Amino acid sequence: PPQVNSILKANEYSFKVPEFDGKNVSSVLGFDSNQLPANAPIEDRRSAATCLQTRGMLLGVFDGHAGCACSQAVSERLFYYIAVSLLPHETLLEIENALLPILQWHKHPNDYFSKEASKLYFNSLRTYWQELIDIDVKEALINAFKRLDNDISLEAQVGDPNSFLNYLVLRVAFSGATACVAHVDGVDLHVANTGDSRAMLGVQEEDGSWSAVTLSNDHNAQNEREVERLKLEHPKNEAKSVVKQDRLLGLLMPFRAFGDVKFKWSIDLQKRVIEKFIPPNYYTPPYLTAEPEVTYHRLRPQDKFLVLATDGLWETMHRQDVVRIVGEYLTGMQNAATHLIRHAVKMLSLPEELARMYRDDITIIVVQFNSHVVGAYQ
Ligand SMILES: [Mn+2]
Ligand SMILES: [Mn+2]
Repeated sequence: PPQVNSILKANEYSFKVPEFDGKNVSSVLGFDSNQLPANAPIEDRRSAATCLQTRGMLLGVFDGHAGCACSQAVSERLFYYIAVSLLPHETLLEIENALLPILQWHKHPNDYFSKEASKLYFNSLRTYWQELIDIDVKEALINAFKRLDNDISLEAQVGDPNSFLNYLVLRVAFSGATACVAHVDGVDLHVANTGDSRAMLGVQEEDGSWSAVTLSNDHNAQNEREVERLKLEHPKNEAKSVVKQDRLLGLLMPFRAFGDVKFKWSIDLQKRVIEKFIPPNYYTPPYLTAEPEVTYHRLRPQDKFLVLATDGLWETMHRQDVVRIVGEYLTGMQNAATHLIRHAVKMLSLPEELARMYRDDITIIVVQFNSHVVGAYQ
């Protein structure tokens, strides 16, 4: 390069699930992830963690808008809500007393946790697990998303003594974030999706060709069921106004998300909290949820990898090109997501604050499955 590899690869991570007793024993071999920014501070986020008290692995991509406070928040909190929602009763009790390790994060050095907000965050989680004390995975993911998005709403209202923290809850509730998350326990894949990010299964066909299977539907204006669902959630007189110019109330591209309290709160609460300023065409809120659509897939020996990615990838390529490219990469004919980012974008359309003229933030996780272990459950 004149230095192109240095950039593509600046953020590229990749994790191997450790061998036990000399053998690859998991249905997951490992994953690769990378990000390429188009925005100042990048607005996408990526996360990956292993449940320590329950078996599964969590992976996630989050596409922030109107700042990165909310993608940052959910990129670090959501997995704890999901994890704690999977804990059996007896285990919850343990923790309330004590302390037991919950998640092992697989993060690149550029990913980070919020130092200053840690106490507050633990407190809401704790509050949450206390109430759970007083197990369907699908129904866990759902309540976890909802509960996170709701706590985000409460924390914005409650504010904080610390002027900086008080500011943070607000910046978090007023910016928004998509969320597309995989949970894998053995042969059981669940994909919880909220927004226009996307999980895609790469299937190798018996002739060795590559096929793409969708595990999520983009929650936007192309999505019929979604436009139908928005209308049904409001009086008939709104059917014309709910979605316009392909946007939620003429504004938001993604039709589901965290934060974005502007599209959820009553006008009077937006006013009282105003201590941003503008509401939409806005009669019967809330208009927007963080509640995810959840898909289950039982893994097969054909099922070779899962690509989770924000729309910066997807707007660029056909689903089939993504799965083919990764398909060929993994199979001989480095990091799969660096590769996809390279095709997505010899050619130096990169430099400067004119990038988001030509591209979005791109964040990609490629999980690779262990066909022998998966096939061993067949
Ligand atoms: Mn974004
Ligand atoms: Mn995007």
